[PDB]
Amino acid sequence: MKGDTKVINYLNKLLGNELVAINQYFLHARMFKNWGLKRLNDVEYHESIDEMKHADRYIERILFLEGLPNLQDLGKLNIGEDVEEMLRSDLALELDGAKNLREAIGYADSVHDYVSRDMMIEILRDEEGHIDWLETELDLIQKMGLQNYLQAQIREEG
Amino acid sequence: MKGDTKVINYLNKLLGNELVAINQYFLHARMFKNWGLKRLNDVEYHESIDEMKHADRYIERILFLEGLPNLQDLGKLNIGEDVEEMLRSDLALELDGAKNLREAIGYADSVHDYVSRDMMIEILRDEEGHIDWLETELDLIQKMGLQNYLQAQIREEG
Amino acid sequence: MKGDTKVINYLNKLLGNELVAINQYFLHARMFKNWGLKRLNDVEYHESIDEMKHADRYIERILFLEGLPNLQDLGKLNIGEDVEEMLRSDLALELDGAKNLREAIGYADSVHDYVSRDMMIEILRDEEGHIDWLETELDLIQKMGLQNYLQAQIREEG
Amino acid sequence: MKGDTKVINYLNKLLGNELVAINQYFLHARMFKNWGLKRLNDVEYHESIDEMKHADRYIERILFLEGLPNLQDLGKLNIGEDVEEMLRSDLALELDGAKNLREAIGYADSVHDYVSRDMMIEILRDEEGHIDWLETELDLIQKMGLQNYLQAQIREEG
Amino acid sequence: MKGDTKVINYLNKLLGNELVAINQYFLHARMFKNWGLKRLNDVEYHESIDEMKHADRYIERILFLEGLPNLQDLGKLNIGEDVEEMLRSDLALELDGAKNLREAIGYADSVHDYVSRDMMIEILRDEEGHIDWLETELDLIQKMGLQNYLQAQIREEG
Amino acid sequence: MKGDTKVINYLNKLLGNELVAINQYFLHARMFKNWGLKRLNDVEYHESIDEMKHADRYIERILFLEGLPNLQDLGKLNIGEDVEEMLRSDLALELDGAKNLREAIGYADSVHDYVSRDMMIEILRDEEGHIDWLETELDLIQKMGLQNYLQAQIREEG
Amino acid sequence: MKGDTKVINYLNKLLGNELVAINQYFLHARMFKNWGLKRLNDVEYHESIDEMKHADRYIERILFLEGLPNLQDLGKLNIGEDVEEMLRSDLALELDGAKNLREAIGYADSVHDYVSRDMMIEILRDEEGHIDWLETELDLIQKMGLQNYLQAQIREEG
Ligand code: HEM
Ligand code: HEM
Ligand code: HEM
Ligand SMILES: [Fe+2]
Ligand SMILES: [Fe+2]
Ligand SMILES: [Fe+2]
Ligand SMILES: [Fe+2]
Ligand SMILES: [Fe+2]
Ligand SMILES: [Fe+2]
Ligand SMILES: [Fe+2]
Ligand SMILES: [Zn+2]
Ligand SMILES: [Zn+2]
Ligand SMILES: [Zn+2]
Ligand SMILES: [Zn+2]
Ligand SMILES: [Zn+2]
Ligand SMILES: [Zn+2]
Ligand SMILES: [Zn+2]
Ligand SMILES: [Zn+2]
Ligand SMILES: [Zn+2]
Ligand SMILES: [Zn+2]
Ligand SMILES: [Zn+2]
Ligand SMILES: [Zn+2]
Ligand SMILES: [Zn+2]
Ligand SMILES: [Zn+2]
Repeated sequence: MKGDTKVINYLNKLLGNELVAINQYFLHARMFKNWGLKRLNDVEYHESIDEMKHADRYIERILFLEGLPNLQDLGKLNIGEDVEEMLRSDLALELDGAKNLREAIGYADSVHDYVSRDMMIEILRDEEGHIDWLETELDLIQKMGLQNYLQAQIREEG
Repeated sequence: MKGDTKVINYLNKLLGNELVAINQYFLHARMFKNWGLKRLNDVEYHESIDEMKHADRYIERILFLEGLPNLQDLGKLNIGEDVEEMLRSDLALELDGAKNLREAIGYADSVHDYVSRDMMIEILRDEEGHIDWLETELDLIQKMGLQNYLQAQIREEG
Repeated sequence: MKGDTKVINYLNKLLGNELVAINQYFLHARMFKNWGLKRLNDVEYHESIDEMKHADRYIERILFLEGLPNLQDLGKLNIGEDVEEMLRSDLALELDGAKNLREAIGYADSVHDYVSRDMMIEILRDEEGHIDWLETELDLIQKMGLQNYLQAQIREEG
Repeated sequence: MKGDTKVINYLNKLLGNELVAINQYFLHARMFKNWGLKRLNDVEYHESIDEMKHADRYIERILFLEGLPNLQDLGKLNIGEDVEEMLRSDLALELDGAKNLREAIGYADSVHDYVSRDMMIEILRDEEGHIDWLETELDLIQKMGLQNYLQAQIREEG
Repeated sequence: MKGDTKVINYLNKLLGNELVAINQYFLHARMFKNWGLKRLNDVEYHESIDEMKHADRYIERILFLEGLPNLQDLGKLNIGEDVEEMLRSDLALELDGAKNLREAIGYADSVHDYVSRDMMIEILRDEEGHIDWLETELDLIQKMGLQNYLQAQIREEG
Repeated sequence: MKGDTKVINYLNKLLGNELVAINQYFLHARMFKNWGLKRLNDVEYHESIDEMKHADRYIERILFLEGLPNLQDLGKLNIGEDVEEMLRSDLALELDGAKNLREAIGYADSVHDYVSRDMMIEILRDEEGHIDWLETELDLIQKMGLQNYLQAQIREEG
Repeated sequence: MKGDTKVINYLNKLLGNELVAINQYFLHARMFKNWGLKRLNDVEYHESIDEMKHADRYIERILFLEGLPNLQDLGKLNIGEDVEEMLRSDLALELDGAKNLREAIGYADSVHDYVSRDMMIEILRDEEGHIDWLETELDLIQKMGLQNYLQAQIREEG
């Protein structure tokens, strides 16, 4: 079913955000794993799978709407070298992606693509969950201090 | 444990090959799925997961060896517009990647990184399985003709 | 709870679309069944049940909003005499119904009937699934040819 | 128990036939497997195991009768390069072996080796089953055409 | 995937070794079985199945590499007439085959056929297990004497 | 089967490394256990069992190759008096042993003892896992501080 | 709890006996295993594990009593080249160790270390079980002769 061209472009831009997050979350996860921070590996890996699910939804939607998913262009990763820096980088990325989502959702409505909109609202709800987790962890670092925060990451949560 | 620098560079190059294959296999899978070619979606999606597992092994190995995994640079995807063209593109990509693997495996041996070598031989064995599947499908297209080949893809295999 | 009058009129128009689709899908299903095209019977019958579920939702919603569901007026069926013609007819009907849905969803929003809107977005998501299935089948007919396509319909899919 | 010398010679000749069939069926099976013709691999591999069971019976019988099983001499394989050619080659081989079996069974009777005869009649019954399968497949190739025949081989039968 | 020609020749030579061992182990097994030496039948039959598995791996590998498996040429069997002689003959054969394996493994490495090499190292590991079993049995014959050794073979081991 | 003499000498040297590690890991484990550091006892004890498994493989391999395993000579233990010192000592020992392994693996290849090589590559893979664990723990001590690190050891991990 | 210094020295001497027995029993076990003497491997390996358990008890006791377990010094192994010689060597070693145990048990009593004594009496009871097994086997060799004795070792006991 031929979709609106600018909806497809938005879907590809949002797909691009997901592709960056997939990689950045996955590297961050395995860095934490390497450092023995088991709990942070489990969550960040899970965040990565979440983004893969989001990318898959975009790809299938773009294809249904008869567009060409773009998996060739990869935006900038900002990896970071310590726990706080990497968590903040994930947060900045989530925030920019949520901004793009809000723009796309408004636009899909105005051209009556209510199912692309509905999909995107579900994804944004997931993103705000990701934002909440990052914000909470970053605040915990400050509240209990880094040494205590790191000790709390060495065992996986049941 | 500080690894050999050129082994790490090879691991990053091989990781780069996997990142291209992950995306190309995943798009191809969902294109087939869109077209109703259920069987080709299932296999290509599975090939994609295989490459993700390979990428994960590289990332963890690079990190152990104290290098920086590179997930920022993404080589060229060659998507293709019809079944044969997309299968051939996956094959060309596999063949180039197997070539790089052979070079890396020889080099790891000469610097005594026998566990990076061992990991890479396991991965190459998987790649040759991927090559075999692609070659077989492409030959089946020619042998039974495209119409019959397409009809054989519409139901998933048990 | 007294609903908006024009929302009720939209709900009745959309109900009318569903009543046409229920009958056209059901006849098409049993035509396919008669012809031994088991797989097409199963899917079209299922599409028919889907439309019945949609009609039921409209009826219950209209009644809640204190309107009179209209099951008396039945729009034009376009049955068709061969597989392709009947599938295209179902597609044209789905496309017109999706158009009406988009109009109604926009209008419900402007009068703040957010639950009629929410119901209608769910239904449209189902309709786009129906559209996708029809488009895919029609493309498969062209790609594998009619004889092969027909052979692929004689056994039901597990 | 000292057997008749010419019965032992017949048993060794029949053993020789089985050794050829074991190898030819096994190669043919893996050629089909390589080509993605899963169904033909399964049946030909099974035919190969059948011949191994036949060879085992001959070996044990020759030994009981106090002869020397001959596994050293291997007659001519005729492999063939395409499906029809390889199936016909298996058929020609089965037909020659059935001929030898008929001769041996007649002879065993005339020297009162009724248990060698009984074993050989069971084996011939199996061989005629193998002949029937080959003849049927070859006729199916002609009836549905090679392209359709090949498409029908790509999935294993439950 | 077109393999190296000399690797294919090595694979065919190694296949040839396996074909000899399959037959020699299988005859030896049924000779032992005839003699009531149940335990030696079970192990030698098992060794025979092992060699069949090895031959199958070679055949599939040669075919993947686009060569022609050679099951036509059968090297010399050395059957032997008593337990010690037959066990020694199996040992001499294993030793020659291990020698050929070592040569082939070195060569596959030098042309970067690391998966043929990997397969062959697995097979050699199995062969050294076969060598160990033969050497052990032969030493047991000398240590406990032949009469005691034979008595120990008449019941199968749980 | 008579092995290469220098391979046997390497196997005995590597066995010697394992015998040192068995004892040093086992004492370290029970020191941690005494101190109430349950988690460190469990892992170090497990590392000790791993080394015992490695020693067993060497012993069995040396014996197969017809050499004399040397369990008489025991190299220097470096026990250490506090957690960090003992973990570093285990690390230094692992690193020297990995060095010896790399040398032996290269040599086994050059004399075509591919199964001793294969065994040793498996063992080295295990050793690099041991190295990774030690490095990670030592870095955790510095990152969270010793007091927090010690508190994290008092309960065993599920 | 600060133990008596001479008790700790006795515990270390007894530990030293156990470390010799662990190694000698383990090598003897794998020599028997190599020779196909399955039953002797199972028992000697088990005796080895028993000594490991004894060593562990000493180590934990020494540490509790605030001494330094000595795993660095390893007394003389006497391996032996044939079954009888190796069994006698294990026996001589057990006998010397039982002698040391008797001395230590008497001394622990005189300084009121009744729990070290109690532990040591349990260990001595185990040692006398080991002595009994060795004496019995050695007498069986003489009674049934070596050839019969060896034949009786080739299958493991249920
Ligand atoms: C590029 C770096 C990536 C890495 C390292 C990676 C890694 C992984 C791993 C380890 C898994 C678990 C395998 C399993 O399902 O059992 C997984 C699952 C999955 N991946 Fe990826 N992936 C990557 C990118 C992608 C991309 C680009 C997509 C496309 C949208 C994708 C889609 C999926 C999906 C749909 C699953 C299955 C989710 C589930 O059911 O658990 N991944 N990935
Ligand atoms: C030529 C003399 C041979 C004899 C007498 C023989 C005999 C047997 C027998 C009795 C079996 C057990 C049947 C079963 O699987 O239940 C067997 C299994 C098998 N044979 Fe043969 N065989 C011979 C040669 C070969 C050859 C040349 C190949 C080709 C590589 C081969 C491949 C196999 C395989 C793959 C199995 C199944 C293994 C398993 O899963 O148990 N055999 N053979
Ligand atoms: C010298 C100091 C040693 C100590 C204190 C020690 C201690 C232990 C203990 C407590 C166990 C657990 C018992 C069980 O299996 O339930 C064990 C297991 C074992 N040990 Fe030792 N051991 C030592 C040396 C050795 C040596 C030199 C070897 C020879 C290679 C060895 C081989 C084994 C094996 C094969 C196991 C069984 C592993 C399993 O399946 O859990 N050990 N050891
Ligand atoms: Fe989630
Ligand atoms: Fe796979
Ligand atoms: Fe449905
Ligand atoms: Fe059969
Ligand atoms: Fe085996
Ligand atoms: Fe481990
Ligand atoms: Fe015991
Ligand atoms: Zn996302
Ligand atoms: Zn997110
Ligand atoms: Zn890969
Ligand atoms: Zn691949
Ligand atoms: Zn509907
Ligand atoms: Zn519909
Ligand atoms: Zn037969
Ligand atoms: Zn047959
Ligand atoms: Zn073999
Ligand atoms: Zn073998
Ligand atoms: Zn080790
Ligand atoms: Zn280690
Ligand atoms: Zn003891
Ligand atoms: Zn003892």
